[PDB]
Amino acid sequence: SLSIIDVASDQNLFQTFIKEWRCKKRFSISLACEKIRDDTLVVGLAVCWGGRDAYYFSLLDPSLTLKDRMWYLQSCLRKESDKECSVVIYDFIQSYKILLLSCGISLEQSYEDPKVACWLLDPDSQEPTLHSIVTSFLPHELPLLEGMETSQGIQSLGLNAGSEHSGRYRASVESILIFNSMNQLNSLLQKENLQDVFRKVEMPSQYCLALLELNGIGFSTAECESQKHIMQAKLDAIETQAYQLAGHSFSFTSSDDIAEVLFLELKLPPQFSTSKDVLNKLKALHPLPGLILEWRRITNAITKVVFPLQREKCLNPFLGMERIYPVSQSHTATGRITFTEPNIQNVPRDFEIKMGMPFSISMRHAFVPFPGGSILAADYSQLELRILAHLSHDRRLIQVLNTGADVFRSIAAEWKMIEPESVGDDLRQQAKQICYGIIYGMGAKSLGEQMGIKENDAACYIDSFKSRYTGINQFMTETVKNCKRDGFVQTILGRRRYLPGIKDNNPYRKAHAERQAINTIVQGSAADIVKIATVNIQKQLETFHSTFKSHGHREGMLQSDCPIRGGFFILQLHDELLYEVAEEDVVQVAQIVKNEMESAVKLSVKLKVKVKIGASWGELKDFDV
DNA sequence: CGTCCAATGACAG
DNA sequence: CTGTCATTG
Ligand SMILES: Nc1nc2c(ncn2[C@H]2CC[C@@H](COP(=O)(O)OP(=O)(O)OP(=O)(O)O)O2)c(=O)[nH]1
Ligand SMILES: [Mg+2]
Repeated sequence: SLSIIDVASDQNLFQTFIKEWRCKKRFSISLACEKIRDDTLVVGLAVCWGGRDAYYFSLLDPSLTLKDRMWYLQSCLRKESDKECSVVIYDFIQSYKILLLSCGISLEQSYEDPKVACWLLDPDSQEPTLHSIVTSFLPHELPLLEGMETSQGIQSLGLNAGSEHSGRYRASVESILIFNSMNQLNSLLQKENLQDVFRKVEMPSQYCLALLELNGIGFSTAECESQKHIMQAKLDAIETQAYQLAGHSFSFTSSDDIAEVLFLELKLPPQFSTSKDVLNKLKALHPLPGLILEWRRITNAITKVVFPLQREKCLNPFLGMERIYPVSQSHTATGRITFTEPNIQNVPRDFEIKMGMPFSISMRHAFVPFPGGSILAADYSQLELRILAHLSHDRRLIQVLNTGADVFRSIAAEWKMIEPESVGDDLRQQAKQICYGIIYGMGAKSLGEQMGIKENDAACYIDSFKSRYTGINQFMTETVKNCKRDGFVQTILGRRRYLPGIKDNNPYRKAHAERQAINTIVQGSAADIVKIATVNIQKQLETFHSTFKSHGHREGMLQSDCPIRGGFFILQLHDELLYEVAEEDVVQVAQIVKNEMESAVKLSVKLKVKVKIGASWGELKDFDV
């Protein structure tokens, strides 16, 4: 019927509690909540190391100690030294968010997060939940959980549906279930060789993501509003520039309204459709195909970018700047990582604009460091190419990549017209899109589409690039056959993605899976290099400088009862690693970042890392030896 | 019938 | 509760 334990009886009950507790290696933790949402109100933690029994930690109801219990908890939760044990919570970064921000406890020990492992098994799996995992892993214990009906986040986060069950209850059941289940998961991960990949690689990534997510990133409303008004200027100015030819009662937002002037005064339609075709006209025709380009681009640049940023911004009083907080995600098929409260990965790229008298705007420039600080960005120079260069062992690609200069500029130079340089960015970007497309086996006609040429001609260009590099095609067909013989591919770490569709009869599913093996292997392995580089960087930064960890630990300082120095994790652009650092340590931080990124793992070529540095989100790059 | 890859979101019935 | 289109990587 029932087994749970409130731990308070005078002293001795709690005393033998901590006395057993201190001794144990593997153990489980979960917390719970009530109301008032940041929040400092947390009912209490709960701990279970196994069995039907479960232990609760409050914040019937007796009394001796008050702050004492909290000291005991702190002492218990970290790694005195030389003593190495692991700890599990359903999700991680937000529970750690709570422990650090709400109660001011910085948990530091070895970590295991069951949902991340769940993902490590099946990257294609959708967002595991407590019921999902206790269903799939710990069968015999499950029915109890159905008394609640909440599965999304932890049992604290499930406070509403649990509200009738809420209390020590949710935290305890979550604790014990998570423990037995994670013993099952760890068992399955060791049943493969993923465990090394799990505990010694990706959990640290979850951690680094967490202290990032506590850091946030800095923002400037003055710049945001300045460029806002600039975009308004181009908005209305392009409105009148547009309706200078005719205009008839127009507004751009309605495509049926566009159909008037579009289908009337031009008449070239090869509901009807919108995008691809008008890009096709963007190449050749001057009379306002591209007016729709600049307009629609401005529109996406404002309604889907300026607004959520300028909305969910918060301020860090500890700084005196306002900052915005993304969310750690993972759970990609490749193993790459994303962020959503907003997603600032996709933040728009700088582009030129006309009113000589031109102008240019950067939506992203609105991102600023703290007043004393500066922004350090570490870019990998064509990394995925270096990985593929490594596995195919095509010596030619190696030698081409060990030499030329932003080879995309060279491709554009010989392509749309011959210019040595003065290649515009969205041209370089289109060419990049195109080329990276070719490598993964873009279909001949679509390639002919983005380049603007005829099918069979483009196909002859594809056959041409096969002819240029044979190691690529070798490795390609080889890995296809291997994914047939296995039914999965494997990223360098030994994490493997399961492709069901490779063995399928239907030719589209078979084709999509064909390219999919390729991209999952190369990009997946890329994201693994990036992860290792991150956790390495932060791991050195941790002990190498004694100040403290992240801006959240400040709020931890206030709730625990100053200068600004360090460098702090901000963002990842997937081949880029994004830091803000006080302008003291910038050189030290730079060498450390460069070093750890290149020291991630050694391979057939060196991975050159461009390190850009400077004020805000736009920058200059040089370092000398 | 749909043949670059991986992400995130508004939009529509 | 699905597939498009916009951007980035
Ligand atoms: N398949 C594909 N991959 C892309 C595309 N854009 C970016 N990527 C991948 C390849 C490398 C990684 C970073 O791309 P970048 O835009 O940085 O290109 P890069 O190779 O890094 O050069 P640079 O960073 O100097 O622009 O993301 C694209 O349009 N298609
Ligand atoms: Mg790059």
